[PDB]
Amino acid sequence: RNDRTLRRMRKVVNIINAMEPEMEKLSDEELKGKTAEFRARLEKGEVLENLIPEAFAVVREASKRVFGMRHFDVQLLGGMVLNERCIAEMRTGEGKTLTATLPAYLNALTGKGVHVVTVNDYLAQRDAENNRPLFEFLGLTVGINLPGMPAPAKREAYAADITYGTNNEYGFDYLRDNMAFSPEERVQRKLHYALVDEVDSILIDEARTPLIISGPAEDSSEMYKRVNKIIPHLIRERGLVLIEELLVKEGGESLYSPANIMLMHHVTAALRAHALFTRDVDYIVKDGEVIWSDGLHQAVEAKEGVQIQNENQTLASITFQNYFRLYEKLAGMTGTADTEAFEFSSIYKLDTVVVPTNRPMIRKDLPDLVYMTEAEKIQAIIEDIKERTAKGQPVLVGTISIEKSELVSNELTKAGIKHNVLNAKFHANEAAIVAQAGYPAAVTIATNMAGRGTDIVLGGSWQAEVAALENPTAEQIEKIKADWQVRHDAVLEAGGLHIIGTERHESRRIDNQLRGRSGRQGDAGSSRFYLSMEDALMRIFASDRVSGMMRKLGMKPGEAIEHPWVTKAIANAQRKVESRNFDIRKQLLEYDDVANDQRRAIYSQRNELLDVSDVSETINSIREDVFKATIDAYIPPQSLEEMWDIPGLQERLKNDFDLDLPIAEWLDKEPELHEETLRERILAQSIEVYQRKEEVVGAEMMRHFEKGVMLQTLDSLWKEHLAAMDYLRQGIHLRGYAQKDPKQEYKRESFSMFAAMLESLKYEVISTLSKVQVRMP
Repeated sequence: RNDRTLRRMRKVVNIINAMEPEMEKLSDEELKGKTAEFRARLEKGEVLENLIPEAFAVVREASKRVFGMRHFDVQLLGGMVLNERCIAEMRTGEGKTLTATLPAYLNALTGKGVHVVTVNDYLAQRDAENNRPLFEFLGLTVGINLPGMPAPAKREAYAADITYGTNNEYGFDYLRDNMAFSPEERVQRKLHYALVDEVDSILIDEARTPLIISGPAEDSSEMYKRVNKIIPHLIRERGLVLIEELLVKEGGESLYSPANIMLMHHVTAALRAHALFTRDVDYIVKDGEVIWSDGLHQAVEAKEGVQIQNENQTLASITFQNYFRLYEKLAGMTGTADTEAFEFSSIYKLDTVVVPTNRPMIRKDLPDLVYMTEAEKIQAIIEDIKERTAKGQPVLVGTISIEKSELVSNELTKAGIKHNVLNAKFHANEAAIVAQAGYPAAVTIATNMAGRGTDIVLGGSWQAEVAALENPTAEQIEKIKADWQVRHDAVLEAGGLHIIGTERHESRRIDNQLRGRSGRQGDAGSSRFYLSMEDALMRIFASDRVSGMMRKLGMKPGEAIEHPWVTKAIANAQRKVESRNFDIRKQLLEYDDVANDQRRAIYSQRNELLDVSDVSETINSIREDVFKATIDAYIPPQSLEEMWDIPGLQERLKNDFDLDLPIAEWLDKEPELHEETLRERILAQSIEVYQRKEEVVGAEMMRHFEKGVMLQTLDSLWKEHLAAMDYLRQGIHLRGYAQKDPKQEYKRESFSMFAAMLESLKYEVISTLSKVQVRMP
């Protein structure tokens, strides 16, 4: 890791820089042609990574001509990092935007597409539109993906060499591609390269945010009707023994758990709407309706024979994490937050890299200061502000709440320090203050600072000064720049922006984001964090004496020392809280792996179906398994004749497979028969009746109706399964309790239920193709 991979990349950077004159000599057309040359070399078997130096140099030259921007060495380093499965930490102002142009080019060369993942659509459109001329200069096409975009335009967007889009719409496009009924319906290609704009939020904070496609269901009016057909048998354990037995329908064992809940909230409702809601008494039936709660309304409609009011359910679901783990290559960017490299490597095998700034980082991060009380802390803070503003140095003070901002505001005013508070209610004022936030001695209080935030220009923004002018002359802009130079230089001499944190937050990342506001692009700066024994943060030592021992080092109302071990102790606490968080996270991700693997498995199988034209083989093969398994249920393999249930098999075949065979007559006529030949008879009859229907309809039509039925049934059982899993998982605050562990039983019932779903899949597919009505000559 380390400078170990950084010096490797610096070596390459030297090669790229060394390449510059070469690239300066080439024509526009020769630069354009480079892409084709690289692609020809890749086709002829060159390793992409070997092209990094040249390709980057080409891109940089292209940017020099097109944008008039020459990527810095560190941008090249970042681009090289982003070629790996790595997270690139790039300080604010280091031009994450421009840097990202490099690995997009490089990973487009293989001709398999690039997905640039933005935080929102505006940036996707902006970056796409702004970068379009660069990549066309180098003979590549750029796509933009938006929610609500027509499928052909989405297809166009994904078929372009480099695509820009948001995280969400990519995920929804995946779900929709995995709801397609033909491969031409797909919008995406094979998921090749994903570059994610803010991985802190997107891959960590939003890791578990579900992306969901919902719809009106379909499988209403079913389960309900069959559950309804069972209850009127019942009279005022038995009843329960009788109920479970009476499912020559859904489900050895055993409604009651863990899965067969569905059935429970389905039954207690059959039942519950029979003696519990009296017919024309508690409600009325008018105009095909019942005129409720928990499946109970739908049951009444099943009982009274009404149209059941089928209603939204989840059709498709995925977390960001589980979607992005599908890409062949994955990379991302963030602000100097990170702190979680090992987490990214654990969860994603993403190594993270701190990319050095173009100019040196010269912010002085001073040691944390600790006081007995809030009041003394505040006093020291006031004193610090007073000293630095006395030097002409501007200050940004960060607080943890509006009340604290007010508190410090009042105190500063009490001390005669002019300042402005940034109030979330007043956006115009915020922008107006931030314009002057870096003016000599300016003092600004911010509450729970957002993230990255508007650059605060040291000495003020002269650019806002001209944007202010009514009718800007030439010599006004000289007075302005000259004055600005002096202010900027004076502020730089006074030490740049000072950052004051009045508390530390429970999460240090917030502190790092506050602190990140100073020292940008090599500007001078400093930071200081202050703490007290009555800070919220000083609660996490869950012990009054313990925290109360620090009071014996004394502090002396303003005669403090600084103990560099305190800062380490504090950082250690916060990294232990973070470790605690990660332990919890890993546990939750262990639960997520079940559904993730289930989805992955089912979608792999679904796409196997989708990718093939002709499902004959699969049909025949699962036909064998289904009928074999089905006969086995009435004729146990290698058992005696007295165990056979022929009426059961004749009813089951007629009812579920529309196949009326004289098996009783077969057995009683030839004592020659034997199982295998009976199984072959049934098979042969089903086959010939089916091939007859094919001869009625045609081959092509059979292949395509087969596919459709496979997919429809797959989808329907999947959506049902998602819901069963949903109820199962949410049910786990009453199922796993007294002594025995929850989880583990969960994975068992998940696997059991998923297995059940695949065999039911086979059964229902074959049943459907066997029951489909054709007018037989």
